[PDB]
Amino acid sequence: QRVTLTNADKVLYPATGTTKSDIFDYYAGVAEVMLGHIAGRPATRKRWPNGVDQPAFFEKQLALSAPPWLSRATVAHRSGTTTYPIIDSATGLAWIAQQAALEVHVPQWRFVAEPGSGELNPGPATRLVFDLDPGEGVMMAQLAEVARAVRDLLADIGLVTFPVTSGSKGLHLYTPLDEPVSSRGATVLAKRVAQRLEQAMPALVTSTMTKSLRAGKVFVDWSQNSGSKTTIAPYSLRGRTHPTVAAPRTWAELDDPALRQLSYDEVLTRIARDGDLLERLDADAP
Amino acid sequence: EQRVTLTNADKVLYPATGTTKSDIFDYYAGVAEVMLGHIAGRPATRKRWPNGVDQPAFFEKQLALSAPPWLSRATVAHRSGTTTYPIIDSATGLAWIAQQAALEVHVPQWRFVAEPGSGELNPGPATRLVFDLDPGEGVMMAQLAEVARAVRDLLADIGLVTFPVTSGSKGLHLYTPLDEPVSSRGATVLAKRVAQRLEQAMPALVTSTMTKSLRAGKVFVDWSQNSGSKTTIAPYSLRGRTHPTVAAPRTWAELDDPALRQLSYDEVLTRIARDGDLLERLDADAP
DNA sequence: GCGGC
DNA sequence: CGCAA
Ligand SMILES: O=c1ccn([C@@H]2O[C@H](COP(=O)(O)OP(=O)(O)OP(=O)(O)O)[C@@H](O)[C@H]2O)c(=O)[nH]1
Ligand SMILES: O=c1ccn([C@@H]2O[C@H](COP(=O)(O)OP(=O)(O)OP(=O)(O)O)[C@@H](O)[C@H]2O)c(=O)[nH]1
Ligand SMILES: [Mn+2]
Ligand SMILES: [Mn+2]
Ligand SMILES: [Mn+2]
Ligand SMILES: [Mn+2]
Repeated sequence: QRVTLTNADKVLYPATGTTKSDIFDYYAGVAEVMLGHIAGRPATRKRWPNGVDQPAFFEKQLALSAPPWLSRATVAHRSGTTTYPIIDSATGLAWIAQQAALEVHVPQWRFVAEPGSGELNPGPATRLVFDLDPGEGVMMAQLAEVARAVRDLLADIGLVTFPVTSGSKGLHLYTPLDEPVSSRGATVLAKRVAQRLEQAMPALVTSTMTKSLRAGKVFVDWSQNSGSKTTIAPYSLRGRTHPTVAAPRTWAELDDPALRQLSYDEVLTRIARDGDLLERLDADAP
Repeated sequence: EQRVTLTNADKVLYPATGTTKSDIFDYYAGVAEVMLGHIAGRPATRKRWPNGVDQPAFFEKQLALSAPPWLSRATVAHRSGTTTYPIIDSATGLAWIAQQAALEVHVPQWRFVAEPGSGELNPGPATRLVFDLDPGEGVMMAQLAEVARAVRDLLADIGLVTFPVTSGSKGLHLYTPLDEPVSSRGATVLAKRVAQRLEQAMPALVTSTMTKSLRAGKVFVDWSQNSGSKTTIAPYSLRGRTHPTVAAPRTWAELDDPALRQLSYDEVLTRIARDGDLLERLDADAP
């Protein structure tokens, strides 16, 4: 399981001058905290081999040139069959870094070993994700107002909620399901939460997806629980002009009106101090 | 009903001549009927220039996961690892080669064969010898031909026919069909001996020995191209040089020309019309 | 040139 | 970024 880094000093984030070597070291540092939330899960990559300025691509299928030691499982979808890599070692993330795969994306479900035979099919969703996407001119004080409303709705079913800023524009809320439930079921539940909130605070929340997002409201993206969709993984970098991170936050932080996204270097600092704030999210692991 | 969509039609791949992807596509469409027989049943190695002859290139042997399911494919087992190659055997296969910016197509001297009992394909014997003539420092294309002629006779003196093909590069290729096919090992044995009998017959102009440098004033007869693991630029293939030259089959009379030169895709097209396939007898069979 | 349902 | 030996 050697991974040779190449183009160490190649700048991928021109704005901040972030070389592949930083990124390699970043993913080396976040490894212990990150791995648990992507283990057992099919890794979708979004790659910027030529920096965040040159075009990028999504990649699901594991290339034929990908190192044999990587874990892999197949998903069967209407037309075609996709074999994804499963990242579950620090070396796996090393590969991800070398690959210039800034972003790692996962669904909310894990592969499970077939009782009799052995090899893996997609299993039930282990967690819900609430994908909060702010509208035009949507105040931060209010984005959290909503996140808190979601938390209080879920705790009224004995479910805990963890906020993670996306590294992008909005906010993600994860909820562990002690007893896993199929993605359709996950979708059903998320959808009911969204709709119950939309009703409880009409002026700030919408459950309905719109081709151009709605001004002044927060859109609760419940269909992110569809077993066929992925959400940016916790502790992943983003391919934005600045190397921000999908970063877990404490609830206390959400009370900050001047709340903002975090950079890879800052997250690193926090981990040292904090540990994995999402520790109880995926307390079982491949 | 295998389709190939051309993308980036007007994208110039040879800046010097302004030859766009669409020219190349059309070329391969045009050379298809004559080219296909010499590469059918053979593992296609591609050398690709997706950004013109000025941007870097790569060899590709393995058939990518992303390539169209309708391509033919067989597998070769080697040292460590296994390689599934594409087999080009229809104009559409060539279409794919063009869309792929795979200027060059390289093949070995052998074909896959259907397994007598089971069906699927393992490497078979070599169907033809190839003599790869590599001229040295200050070697006049004239004397390069005398050597080519000397090879023809040594071979005719065993009832074997010889077809010349200019590589589209610097030197010259000779193919000989083997009526009865023979393992590449044996093909190498045969070629090595022709080369050596030649080296002796004309000491001043030929060498059989591979030098790291290329020896001035002499023509090196590359016999080891008959090795089963090696490939030679396929006849009718484009080259990825500053100019869009081609591995062109030439008639013997042409080799007598001292001002004998390489040919461009356009010329090969006008030749093929008037000529048919000069190599028609080289591979009389296969898809 | 291609890499996502 | 990787694509042959
Ligand atoms: O075009 C898309 C859009 C979305 N997605 C998947 O859906 C997830 C959520 O899609 P979002 O559009 O909400 O983006 P985001 O949450 O990552 O960041 P912000 O909205 O805060 O700006 C993304 O993280 C990605 O995994 C795609 O794969 N492709
Ligand atoms: O580095 C190499 C060299 C050669 N080869 C393969 O073996 C053959 C060796 O052939 P040559 O190296 O002699 O080049 P050529 O005959 O194509 O062109 P000239 O000599 O006329 O300039 C080539 O046609 C190619 O298929 C490689 O695959 N890689
Ligand atoms: Mn979002
Ligand atoms: Mn969304
Ligand atoms: Mn040569
Ligand atoms: Mn040679």
